[PDB]
Amino acid sequence: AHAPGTDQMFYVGTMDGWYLDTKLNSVAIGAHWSCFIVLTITTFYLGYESWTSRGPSKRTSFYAGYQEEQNLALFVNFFAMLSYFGKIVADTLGHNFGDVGPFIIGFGNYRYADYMLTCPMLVYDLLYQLRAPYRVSCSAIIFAILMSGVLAEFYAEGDPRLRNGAYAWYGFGCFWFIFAYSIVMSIVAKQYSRLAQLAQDTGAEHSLHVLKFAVFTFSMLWILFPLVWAICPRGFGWIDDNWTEVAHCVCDIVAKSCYGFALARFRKTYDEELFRLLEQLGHD
Amino acid sequence: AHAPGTDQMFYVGTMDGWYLDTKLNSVAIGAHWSCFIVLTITTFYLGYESWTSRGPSKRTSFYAGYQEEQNLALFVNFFAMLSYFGKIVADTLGHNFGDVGPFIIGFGNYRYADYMLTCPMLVYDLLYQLRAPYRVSCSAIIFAILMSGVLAEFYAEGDPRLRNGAYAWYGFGCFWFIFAYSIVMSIVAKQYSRLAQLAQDTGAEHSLHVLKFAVFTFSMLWILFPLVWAICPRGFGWIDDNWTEVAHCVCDIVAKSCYGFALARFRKTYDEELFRLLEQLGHD
Amino acid sequence: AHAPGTDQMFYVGTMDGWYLDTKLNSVAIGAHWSCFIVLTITTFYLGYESWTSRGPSKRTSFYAGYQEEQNLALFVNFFAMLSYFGKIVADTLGHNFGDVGPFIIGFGNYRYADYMLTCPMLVYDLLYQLRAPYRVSCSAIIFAILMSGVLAEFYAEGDPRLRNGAYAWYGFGCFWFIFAYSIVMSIVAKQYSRLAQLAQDTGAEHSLHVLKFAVFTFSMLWILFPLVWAICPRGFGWIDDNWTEVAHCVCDIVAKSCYGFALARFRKTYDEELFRLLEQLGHD
Ligand SMILES: CCCCCCCC/C=C/CCCCCCCC(=O)OC[C@H](COP(=O)(O)OCCN)OC(=O)CCCCCCC/C=C/CCCCCCCC
Ligand SMILES: CCCCCCCC/C=C/CCCCCCCC(=O)OC[C@H](COP(=O)(O)OCCN)OC(=O)CCCCCCC/C=C/CCCCCCCC
Ligand SMILES: CCCCCCCC/C=C/CCCCCCCC(=O)OC[C@H](COP(=O)(O)OCCN)OC(=O)CCCCCCC/C=C/CCCCCCCC
Ligand SMILES: *C/C=C(C)/C=C/C=C(C)/C=C/C1=C(C)CCCC1(C)C
Ligand SMILES: *C/C=C(C)/C=C/C=C(C)/C=C/C1=C(C)CCCC1(C)C
Ligand SMILES: *C/C=C(C)/C=C/C=C(C)/C=C/C1=C(C)CCCC1(C)C
Repeated sequence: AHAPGTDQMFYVGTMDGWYLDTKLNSVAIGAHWSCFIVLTITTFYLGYESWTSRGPSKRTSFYAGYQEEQNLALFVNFFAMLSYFGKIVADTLGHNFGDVGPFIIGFGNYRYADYMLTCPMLVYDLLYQLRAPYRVSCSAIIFAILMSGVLAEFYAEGDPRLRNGAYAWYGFGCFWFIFAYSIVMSIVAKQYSRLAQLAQDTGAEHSLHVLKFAVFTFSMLWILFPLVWAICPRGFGWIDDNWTEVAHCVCDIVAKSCYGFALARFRKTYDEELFRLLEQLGHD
Repeated sequence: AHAPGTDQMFYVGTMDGWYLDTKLNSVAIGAHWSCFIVLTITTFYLGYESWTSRGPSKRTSFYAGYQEEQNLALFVNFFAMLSYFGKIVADTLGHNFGDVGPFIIGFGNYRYADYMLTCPMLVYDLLYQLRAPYRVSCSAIIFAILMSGVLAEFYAEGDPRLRNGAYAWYGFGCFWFIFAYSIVMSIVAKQYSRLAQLAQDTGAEHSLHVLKFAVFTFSMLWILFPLVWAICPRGFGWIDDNWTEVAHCVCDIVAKSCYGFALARFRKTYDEELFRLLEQLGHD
Repeated sequence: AHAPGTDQMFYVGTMDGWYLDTKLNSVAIGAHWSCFIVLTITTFYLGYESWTSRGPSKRTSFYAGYQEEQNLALFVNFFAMLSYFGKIVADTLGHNFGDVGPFIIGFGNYRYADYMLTCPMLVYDLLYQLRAPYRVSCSAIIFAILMSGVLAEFYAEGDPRLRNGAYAWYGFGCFWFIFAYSIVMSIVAKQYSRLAQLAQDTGAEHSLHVLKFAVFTFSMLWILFPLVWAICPRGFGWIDDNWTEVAHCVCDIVAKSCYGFALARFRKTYDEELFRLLEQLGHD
């Protein structure tokens, strides 16, 4: 695209950049391959869990087929796998894939466009395990934060005259992220405190450790993405574009595959009394 | 973009127009600033209402955290605020923002693309307060009407050879809007008649006035947008592009901030018997 | 759009191709007109059914207004009608409409972008009539399959250097479609077997034939779209672009209008005992 006063052309948001050669090296391609393999393995594992999912009473046959929120995490990983498959295809074809081509929500050709579909599901899935309030609200504010990140990505890669819009959108997203982070931390802490005080001398002591570790760790590790934005060339630039892909791949692996495996480990050890305590949680 | 037979270039739907200088004057920028400030204030007020929201019985602590439909209106305003923040950013950067750049649903860089996310929520939120039937259907038809408006906006700003497509899409949207308008008016009138005949000699006479005023006024004031389309340069052209932004800002302010404040005023005066009458409404 | 090493320009995903003259003949325009007329007639018929919809007991007045899943099929046809109206407009204006212009989900300017909104609703609506499990999962995997088809359409129409990406995306979609097809066939067969063994000596023998024919026929006829992709120029090329539009129009007519008419025929002959058997289906 052309801009007034400059002879340089900008390929962000155009199909002209879609036909350009790739700018990545072997490290980024290897990171994409590793992330795709991990996501595929986790997707198959969660699908096998969903197929052979007896309930907490181990009596219902297709428990996940009727209570489909249990499949929610699986959905995330599945879509994540899709968002990486195209990257692999681009890496095999050798054409440019970063912030170029059509804008589709749920596809990873833009930096935070793929996260729009999966992150609200991640937040709702995490808040459900404690029967926490304000679940759809957190999902909506996370969707807004990701949209702000996408607009910042658009502003950063275009005309240098409009570079300051990226900082404004980043500040907007960071303000609302700090708000949502504080709300989520408070709600999760309160719900876990009530669950711990409801399960005294019950026998669910072993099954509480996995749930606590999962919810606290994978709710605290959501601050890595703003830090990656800060240290990548969008911010200070302490790392280059090739190591930003590796950081993003590691972040997705930790945030999705490990979280799904932790939920799968928790689901095979809890039973009826912990389930009824969880039901009692979301009523007072 | 290039068109056959003409040397002129069209910037609608391209990133070339994103880098162009802004075409607005001080009046439109002031209108955008006023709308953004009003939406931000209303969003904070509704968020404070949602945090400190005791139920109709004034016993449940996080009532809005579990019955999250009460937060629905808040969501609208929040997203509306986002749709104006970018406008402010453009006004601060001085680049063109109208019908240019990427097409994202929920962002206001296109005329009716931001309304796609929030208007169905507005319609469902308004129909819920009377426990009215046909709620998702009205939301879907409003989404279709907004999509028709977006296509008309695409056709109007492009090649003059294709100008008549805007009129066709406007006629499609107006036909379905007249249908939906009649259906909504009939349903709301019937539901309010039943509510009025259910609350004889109950004491909810004062609390009924606010609900009646809110639902009737903010369901009747939805016809302003087609009239603005008719009088703007898309239609007869009695006003210019700079005064169309002011009209749109006033329309959003009235349709969203006043409606949210009216719901907040209604929610703090109704109590258990009006709530159980509302519950009885949506059963026969 | 420009590509390195070639002087040829590619109009896929650009507004430059939106202003080009149409490439269709009278056959494709007639097919579009016929499909639009059929979809409009079916939409009006289903809307009249929804308005005058007494329940299975023939006592509830606005049964479809409160149980709105019954309107789901109607929604599909309505949106399908929208996706064809624009085509008609293009055919009346004479400008190019295939894989050009803005990318909007739910609009038919791209080959499988309109199906994204309606196909998951079709799958959920079909699985609900048997109270089958795994309804949202099938809808999500169908959405992913349609996204893969859209990416294949993008790769096929662009630079010949990137032609092999279309085959990769087609293989991805076909793999997941075979998986989903097998799952849906197994679930539907099991649910219908249980329904048949629950209705012995009941009198619902006549009302079972319509439901069986509808579900089996319109779940089996979903394999036509991959075959059309195989035989069109995207694959072997046994037919041209003008006869691909006719095949797609016939496929939409059969998959949507006939299915909606079959559901309308089934709904006016079943009564309370079949409804309670259907309720008992989705519990064990
Ligand atoms: C502006 C964006 C804001 C986004 C806010 C929301 C973010 C995403 C929220 C995800 C919501 C959860 C999706 C899945 C819900 C599934 C609920 C469910 O199946 O529970 C079971 C429940 C009841 O059980 P029965 O079937 O009766 O079984 C009884 C016999 N044992 O089943 C149902 O009734 C299902 C009815 C449909 C529920 C609504 C599903 C809507 C899904 C929308 C898409 C979800 C992802 C959206 C992502 C948004 C990205 C922009
Ligand atoms: C093609 C587009 C058509 C659009 C049609 C729909 C337009 C938007 C409709 C908005 C639907 C309402 C969204 C919010 C629903 C929230 C429901 C809810 O929370 O009610 C509470 C309810 C039950 O209460 P419990 O949590 O058990 O508490 C018991 C202890 N007291 O909670 C739930 O079960 C929530 C389950 C998830 C509900 C589904 C939410 C899906 C939201 C989808 C996005 C909504 C906006 C979509 C905009 C569309 C723009 C294209
Ligand atoms: C990533 C994409 C994955 C897509 C996965 C989902 C695909 C689409 C699934 C469609 C879900 C069904 C949509 C319609 C649900 C309507 C449910 C309903 O109305 O049931 C009635 C039910 C209960 O009855 P009452 O009103 O109490 O009446 C009592 C007095 N008799 O009413 C409700 O509570 C409605 C609450 C809202 C339900 C949630 C609706 C959300 C709709 C989201 C959009 C649906 C299409 C999405 C298409 C996706 C394309 C990307
Ligand atoms: C699987 C992916 C996950 C959990 C992604 C989470 C992403 C975020 C929390 C992103 C946050 C952002 C901001 C707070 C500011 C603006 C830019 C973002 C998108 C990096
Ligand atoms: C907060 C915004 C609201 C309530 C917007 C409402 C908008 C409409 C009712 C728009 C209607 C249109 C038509 C009926 C015809 C075609 C164009 C539109 C988009 C102006
Ligand atoms: C009303 C429209 C319907 C029911 C459409 C159904 C479409 C499909 C089942 C499409 C499937 C595809 C594949 C399996 C592979 C890749 C390309 C598609 C989109 C043709």
